[PDB]
Amino acid sequence: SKPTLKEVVIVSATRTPIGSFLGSLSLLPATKLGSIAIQGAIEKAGIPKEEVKEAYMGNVLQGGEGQAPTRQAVLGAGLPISTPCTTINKVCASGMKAIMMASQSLMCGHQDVMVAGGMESMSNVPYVMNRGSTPYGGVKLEDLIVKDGLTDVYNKIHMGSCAENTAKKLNIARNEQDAYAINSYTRSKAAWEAGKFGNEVIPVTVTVKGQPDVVVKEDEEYKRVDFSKVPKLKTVFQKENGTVTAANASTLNDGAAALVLMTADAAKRLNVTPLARIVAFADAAVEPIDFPIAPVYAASMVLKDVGLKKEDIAMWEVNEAFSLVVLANIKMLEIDPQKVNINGGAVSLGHPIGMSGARIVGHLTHALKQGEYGLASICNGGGGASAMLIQKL
Amino acid sequence: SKPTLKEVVIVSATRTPIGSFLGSLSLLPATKLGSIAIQGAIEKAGIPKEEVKEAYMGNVLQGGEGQAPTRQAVLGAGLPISTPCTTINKVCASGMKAIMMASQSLMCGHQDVMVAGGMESMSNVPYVMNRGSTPYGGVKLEDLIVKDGLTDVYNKIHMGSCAENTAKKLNIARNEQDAYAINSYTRSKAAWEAGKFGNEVIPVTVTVKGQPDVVVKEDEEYKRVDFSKVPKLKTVFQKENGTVTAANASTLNDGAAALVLMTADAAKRLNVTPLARIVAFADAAVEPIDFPIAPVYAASMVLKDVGLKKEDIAMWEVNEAFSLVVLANIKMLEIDPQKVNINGGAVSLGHPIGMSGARIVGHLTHALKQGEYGLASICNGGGGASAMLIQKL
Amino acid sequence: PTLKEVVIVSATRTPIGSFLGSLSLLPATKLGSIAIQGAIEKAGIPKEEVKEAYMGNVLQGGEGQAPTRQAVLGAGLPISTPCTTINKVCASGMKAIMMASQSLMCGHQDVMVAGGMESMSNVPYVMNRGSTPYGGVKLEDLIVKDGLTDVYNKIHMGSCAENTAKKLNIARNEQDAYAINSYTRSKAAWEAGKFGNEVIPVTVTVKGQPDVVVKEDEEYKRVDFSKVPKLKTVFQKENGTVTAANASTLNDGAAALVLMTADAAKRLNVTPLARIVAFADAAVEPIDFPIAPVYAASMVLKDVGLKKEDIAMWEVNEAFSLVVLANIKMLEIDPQKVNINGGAVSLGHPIGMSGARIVGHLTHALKQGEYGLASICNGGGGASAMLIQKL
Amino acid sequence: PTLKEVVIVSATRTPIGSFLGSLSLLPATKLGSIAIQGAIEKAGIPKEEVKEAYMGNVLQGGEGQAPTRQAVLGAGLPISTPCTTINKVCASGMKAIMMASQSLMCGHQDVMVAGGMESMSNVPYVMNRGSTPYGGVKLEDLIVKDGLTDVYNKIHMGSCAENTAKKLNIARNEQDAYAINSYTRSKAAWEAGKFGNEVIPVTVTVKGQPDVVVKEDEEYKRVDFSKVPKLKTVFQKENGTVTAANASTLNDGAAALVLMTADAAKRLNVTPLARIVAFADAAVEPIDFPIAPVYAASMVLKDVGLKKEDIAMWEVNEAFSLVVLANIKMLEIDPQKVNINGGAVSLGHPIGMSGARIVGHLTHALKQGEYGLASICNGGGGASAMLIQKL
Ligand SMILES: CC(C)(COP(=O)(O)OP(=O)(O)OC[C@H]1O[C@@H](n2cnc3c(N)ncnc32)[C@H](O)[C@@H]1OP(=O)(O)O)[C@@H](O)C(=O)NCCC(=O)NCCS
Ligand SMILES: CC(C)(COP(=O)(O)OP(=O)(O)OC[C@H]1O[C@@H](n2cnc3c(N)ncnc32)[C@H](O)[C@@H]1OP(=O)(O)O)[C@@H](O)C(=O)NCCC(=O)NCCS
Ligand SMILES: CC(C)(COP(=O)(O)OP(=O)(O)OC[C@H]1O[C@@H](n2cnc3c(N)ncnc32)[C@H](O)[C@@H]1OP(=O)(O)O)[C@@H](O)C(=O)NCCC(=O)NCCS
Ligand SMILES: CC(C)(COP(=O)(O)OP(=O)(O)OC[C@H]1O[C@@H](n2cnc3c(N)ncnc32)[C@H](O)[C@@H]1OP(=O)(O)O)[C@@H](O)C(=O)NCCC(=O)NCCS
Ligand SMILES: [Cl-]
Ligand SMILES: [Cl-]
Ligand SMILES: [Cl-]
Ligand SMILES: [Cl-]
Ligand SMILES: [K+]
Ligand SMILES: [K+]
Ligand SMILES: [K+]
Ligand SMILES: [K+]
Repeated sequence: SKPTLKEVVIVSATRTPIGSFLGSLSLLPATKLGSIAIQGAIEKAGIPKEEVKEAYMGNVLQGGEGQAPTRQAVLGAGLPISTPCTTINKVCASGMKAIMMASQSLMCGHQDVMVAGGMESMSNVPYVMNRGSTPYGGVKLEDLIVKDGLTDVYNKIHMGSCAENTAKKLNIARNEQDAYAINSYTRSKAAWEAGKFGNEVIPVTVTVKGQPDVVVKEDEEYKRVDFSKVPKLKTVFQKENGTVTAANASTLNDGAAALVLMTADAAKRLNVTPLARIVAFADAAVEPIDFPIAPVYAASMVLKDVGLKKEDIAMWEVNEAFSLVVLANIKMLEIDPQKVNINGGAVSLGHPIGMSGARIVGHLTHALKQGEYGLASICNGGGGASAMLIQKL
Repeated sequence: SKPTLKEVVIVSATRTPIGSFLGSLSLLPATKLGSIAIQGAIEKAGIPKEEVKEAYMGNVLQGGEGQAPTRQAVLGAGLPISTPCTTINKVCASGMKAIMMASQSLMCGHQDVMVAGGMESMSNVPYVMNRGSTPYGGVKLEDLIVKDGLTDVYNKIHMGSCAENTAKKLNIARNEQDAYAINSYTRSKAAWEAGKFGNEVIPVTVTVKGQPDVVVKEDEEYKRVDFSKVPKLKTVFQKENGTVTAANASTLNDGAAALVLMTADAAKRLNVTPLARIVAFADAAVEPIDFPIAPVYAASMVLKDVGLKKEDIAMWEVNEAFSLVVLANIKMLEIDPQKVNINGGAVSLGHPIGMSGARIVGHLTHALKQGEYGLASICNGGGGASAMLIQKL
Repeated sequence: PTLKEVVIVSATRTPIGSFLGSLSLLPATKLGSIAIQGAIEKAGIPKEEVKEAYMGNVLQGGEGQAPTRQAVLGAGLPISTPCTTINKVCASGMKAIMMASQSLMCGHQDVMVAGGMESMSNVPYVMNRGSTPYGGVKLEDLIVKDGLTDVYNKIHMGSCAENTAKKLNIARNEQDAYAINSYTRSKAAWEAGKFGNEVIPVTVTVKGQPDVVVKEDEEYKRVDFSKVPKLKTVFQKENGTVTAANASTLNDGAAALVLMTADAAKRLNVTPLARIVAFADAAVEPIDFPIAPVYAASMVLKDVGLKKEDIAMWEVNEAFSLVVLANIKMLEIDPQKVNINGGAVSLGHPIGMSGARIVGHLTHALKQGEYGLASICNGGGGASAMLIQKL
Repeated sequence: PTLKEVVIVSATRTPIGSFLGSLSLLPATKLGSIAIQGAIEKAGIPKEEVKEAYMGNVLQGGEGQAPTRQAVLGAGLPISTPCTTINKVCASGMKAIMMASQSLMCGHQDVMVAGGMESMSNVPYVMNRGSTPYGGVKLEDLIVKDGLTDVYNKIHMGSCAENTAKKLNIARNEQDAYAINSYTRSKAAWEAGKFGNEVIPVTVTVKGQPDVVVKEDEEYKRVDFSKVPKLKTVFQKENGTVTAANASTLNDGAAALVLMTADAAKRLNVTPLARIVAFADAAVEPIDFPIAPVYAASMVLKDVGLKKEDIAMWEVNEAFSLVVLANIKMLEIDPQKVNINGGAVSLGHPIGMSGARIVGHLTHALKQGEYGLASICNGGGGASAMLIQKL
């Protein structure tokens, strides 16, 4: 009737700090950030590097990164030349989809240990020029962040304008979004001060010929705020009756996250103690413009599949693509906002698009208390979302 | 214990013709070719579009294609907005890896029907300019085909130069390579004129305003050859004792392929006759320069895994990245040349890189006789290969 | 010293090539070399006699260092020859001749070459120095940016023409009739062999290809009279007058004159073609450049006490059909004496070359004793004019 | 008519800014307007008296149509003022003065402005028109392609300087000593207030930021004498001599002079600063440009019948320290009379401007009755020189 599958466990979840656009980590390619997160995750797992059998990494903006970004990140982390690698693109959901797909390989018994995560260096995303002849009168070379990353293909508008569309329908006003945003910055600061990212974040040292070293040991974005200015900001994506601003939207960022995943049997063989069990996951899709609400349906799928209720979830991570998205999800699901993005999120910590889906699973892994269920969901351009249920061990 | 998995069958396999670089299909983006193949596959399968639950497309050079290439391809094929999509990058192995990952989802019982394949428009791959301050003395605009597609990161040389290195190691000379190349063109012409791609390839109508419609109904590349010229050509990747020429290497091309995959149970439910069973698959990786021999190890893994012998394979599809690669594989596996790439391959038909791993699997599906085993393998930049074993139903 | 008299000893040019057309493979400086060599040959003097060279050239971006020096050295003139490149927009080729004449008048040199050169086919695009702006980078076309856009008004030259069409009531049908007349006159002149002494052929050499000899202007054949009244108004969509047919085109070409003092011409026993009588620049409100040649022409006439009736042949550069009509309207001159063998609307307009071409054409076409007046407008509101008398 | 006497009535310049430095937000034409307006104000004449303007400007790409016209109209001069932009590479700013003097000598104008302008900070990159080559392309830097690369040898100006250093045995240490000397002289002259009638300040305004007043040259402070002997030889790896310290730098600036006939100065009740006595251009093999100024200077001296000893001060443009040393050696002049208040190695070298700056500096620094001689080399193998006498 129903397939009998291997049990999948998370043994470590590690990330770089998230750097701001053109900021602290901007000199480092996405693949280098990948290598740093992958090397960190293997160290934290306490396993040999040779034990990693295969690697999948989310990475949305691959233009100009060179051949096989995941291979670059893996070989860059000192893993064996024998390690197969695949780079995954589900827009903002990439980092999560990588984990899901790796989980599926493990469930099939096709590998026993894998690394999965995401990486993005938005600072280093290039501009493009069409192949062919230059038209008389000039041409604008397009920005790949905008063209590939942030523009809905079908509506020919920015992700922000799609968010405005949801704001309208669900009556989610500027003040509520601004309040959510301030709250995210508040929670991010609290968490960092309380040392809530001790085992999760590893520092990166930026070495430049001549000048002194810079050690980046925390997320850069959450300190770039002025609470007084927040309600004074102009709406960036919609002038007429807008709600979304630079403050209450996610930002553009650099970072990478990696998880060591293995079967239950593998963890025993290697004598390592798992952090959490990956229970179920799902993808959902809606009209491209309606992506902010796709996480609702994805989350519900996962709950229905396992036969749990929203109340059974101790901790939710709903990616803060826009403050609007989180509020849209809180509204439709009817869940306790005190249980949502408790230690901050993409609005204040930043959103390296290919890594965020991995980061939020990594964070549940650490923050959950033994036995608790954690649910992470993440929307994506095109009308998609991914969700994942884990249980702490 | 080994998991108990669902059985996966191929119900249809369809592709566009392969267009030459800046040739017959150069006006169509990769995603549009994707839509044509996906629509083709579904119609050929004789199922409602709504039965397709999820889609994975291989696509190596995603820059400038717009957000979520697979979503574009899927929605462009008129599939429901409810259909989740993911774009896969394992370089030249992408089209096969997409099928593999879709198979793992089916095996897990996570979906019952999926579309998997590959797409590439090398004609439309753009040039790139780095973000940042313009360096004194000049700004480089790099060709993404060269930078992301064809250049080994680690050795900093063309794929063709890596091939030369294997030609050296295994003493595969210019004459043998040229002979293989002529053989490939010969087989392609024969197969095309015999009507052998009658159920595999669907024609493409190119429409230009004011111009007469062009119907591309067959592969463009195989007619672009002069056998007398073959031995005369210069070895374009190496000065001292070269072997690889434009004639005996694959070309740059445009095309897409798509397969409808389902569980044995779903095929029964939908009352469709499955074409083949997907038995096993594997990824192998070696030293980046040695990618030409990676398919040897991947095929060997698959054979060892299923407990089959090389002699048990009725038809081999070893992707013709370079004539060199096929010869190296024949050499190491000690297989019958007459059973390899029987109706031509990438040297004569062209190599839209994200598509080819899907095409060759689709070709075995149509070409195998009832009960026969077919093995498809494909190398990728970085030092990898994927391989798949199917059995005709 | 007293001021020296200046004579034109030779005047030569390449054919004019269409945009991305027959001469598009040759850089402007190479066209310049061809013209300069040809003029020296026609003058019948040793190259060593040429003391200094000035060339008009408007769009110098990407041509490499010192375009006039490249033209001169490329024509095999002595390394001792000083060179200067001149930019008065479309007036450049005439202003080079004027400034050369002044040097000769001062006794500072006795023999010079002056002319102009342009390869609009090879003018590049530009990217600004600095940081790439988020959201995209603009690559501007230097033809449009440096060549054809008025700085002050932020409009195309073609829109300045429309402005004059309004103020002087010069209609679309009138501009179209002028353009058709220009194409007619160019074809008639070419058929009659009127350019046999003025134009020298250019051989275009490509590796692995057979040589192509370009012996005549390309542009004047690119016309369909039936289509002329049907064309869209490209610079002003609504109630416009200027079109692709009735405007000058973008083109490649070079022209060069050998100039000497009367004393040097005698010393070298060459037969001068014409004497330079007077020249002048005028400038007006930037948008009103179409009428600047009227003032420039008036200045030269007044300078030497001649009346408009004393001019046998007028060359009023055909930047637009509108410009010539405006000049005829304001000066009230006989249209049958204006641009008699065609002009820039039909022959094309390599912008730095045209002001030299039209002086050179008068030098060949005028009959002994006749006066010719050449005038040419330029972006920014300028014009230059020159009066010569055929010897 | 006989040749008219030419006088310099004012000479003014912006400070020179470093590459991407204090004046980098201003286009060349705006620096031009500032210098022109300053020169006219200092002259004390109605601006309407200025009849025509020539400005040197080497790297014109992307500056928009008719750079000199933009500078002149931006300075508030009348729309009736004709304008021409001059390109003789680094000699441009001097050649503009020479050409304007020739017009005045002919009596073709009685008052002109002449000078030079350059914003190397704003010089763009270029992409060729046409289809993009498979495998990509490098967009060239116009400073490098048009400004600093010799066409014929396909090497940097700096490598041409190396050739002369080798031929004349002018060593690394001698070049460094000259460069330190220039920096020392520049600082001392700035500290003594020697530029108070020459340089006018520039206020740089950014909406949202406070005003920055640029009141002195930026470059001469960017030096560390202890480092000078440690620098790499950036144009030549083996046996090199030229470095960043002992070569001129890339810079932004403009200079403008008001020139009149002696009659016009009398008419307008103006007391001129200096008389323009003579000028000349010389040219040699392109690679040998460093020595062209020797020949240009010798021409002027021989023309007027002066000997080197009759010259009170020499301004030999400091394109490289090597150039000045080659000139001092070949001419056998007293080094204490050469570039007395610094030069391009330490003040910087906005290439279209420097030839005018050095003439303006002599006009201010010479004492009554003294002769000053300015000379300047240019890419392609040229030089210009000019002799003035202080009144
Ligand atoms: C919104 C976006 C375009 C940034 O806008 P921006 O205008 O270039 O951002 P800026 O840094 O110029 O900020 C604009 C203003 O907001 C202010 N601001 C920004 N963040 C702030 C904060 N946290 N608190 C207070 N003020 C803030 C700035 O000070 C600035 O004020 P100013 O106009 O007086 O100078 C970009 O971050 C974006 O597109 N984000 C969404 C990313 C996305 O869509 N991801 C995928 C999800 S589907
Ligand atoms: C080989 C490659 C660099 C193109 O080289 P190219 O020299 O620009 O190819 P061209 O079309 O200019 O062909 C060169 C010559 O070969 C000839 N030629 C090419 N294919 C031929 C054939 N099949 N039969 C006869 N002659 C042929 C052409 O006529 C041409 O001759 P010419 O010099 O008289 O014009 C490019 O196609 C490539 O990189 N291929 C490999 C792709 C790859 O690496 N894929 C991934 C695998 S890991
Ligand atoms: C006018 C200009 C913008 C060209 O415009 P364009 O629309 O790209 O010109 P095209 O070549 O595409 O011609 C457009 C149409 O006119 C037609 N056409 C052009 N010249 C024609 C002629 N002489 N007779 C008949 N038809 C003609 C073309 O066939 C084309 O027809 P189509 O739309 O059915 O295909 C350009 O030549 C220009 O800027 N000229 C002015 C140059 C200038 O200002 N110089 C300085 C003077 S101050
Ligand atoms: C020389 C040139 C290429 C600049 O070279 P650069 O290497 O990019 O110059 P930089 O500013 O990076 O200086 C390099 C080094 O020299 C040092 N330096 C430069 N000028 C110095 C000075 N005056 N004193 C001490 N040190 C100095 C810098 O500190 C730097 O040292 P670092 O490597 O420890 O940081 C450029 O200025 C040039 O082309 N000049 C010639 C212009 C020209 O040819 N004009 C026309 C004449 S015909
Ligand atoms: Cl999706
Ligand atoms: Cl791999
Ligand atoms: Cl010169
Ligand atoms: Cl003017
Ligand atoms: K924010
Ligand atoms: K081939
Ligand atoms: K025309
Ligand atoms: K210096």
